[PDB]
Amino acid sequence: SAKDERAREILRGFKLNWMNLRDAETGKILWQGTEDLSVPGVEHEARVPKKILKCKAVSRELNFSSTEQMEKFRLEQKVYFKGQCLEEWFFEFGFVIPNSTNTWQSLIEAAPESQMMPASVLTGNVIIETKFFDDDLLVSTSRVRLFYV
Ligand code: NI
Repeated sequence: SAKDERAREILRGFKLNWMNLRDAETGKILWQGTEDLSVPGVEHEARVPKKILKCKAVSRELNFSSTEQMEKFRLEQKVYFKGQCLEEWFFEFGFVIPNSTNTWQSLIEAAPESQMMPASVLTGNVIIETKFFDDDLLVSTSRVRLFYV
């Protein structure tokens, strides 16, 4: 076999079960998703309350299942607005026990420049690109268009 086939094994056995965003200031739920937004090769949509834009810090929980072991599960997220990369995020989970279900908690501190951009301009015009890696092995690329309601 090969690295390309190993990545497909991990991808085949991977699932995002649920995700939520909390206002880190209060711990109150902003947003809750149950769609597997890790599914690649298509565009997804997420409808998020516009109040998220005025949060200095959001607490994300991603709950995921992996049939395959991963040595160093990490994410690279790029926020695109009108073709322009506004923000770059790097998150690391680390070691994933095979046949495990895990909650990955991340504090996400938005650029202050992003906090004052109007919801009416961002809505429908923002793509989050997520690259799922095992160390340097790219497992999948997923795309979610954001609406701020
Ligand atoms: Ni081989």
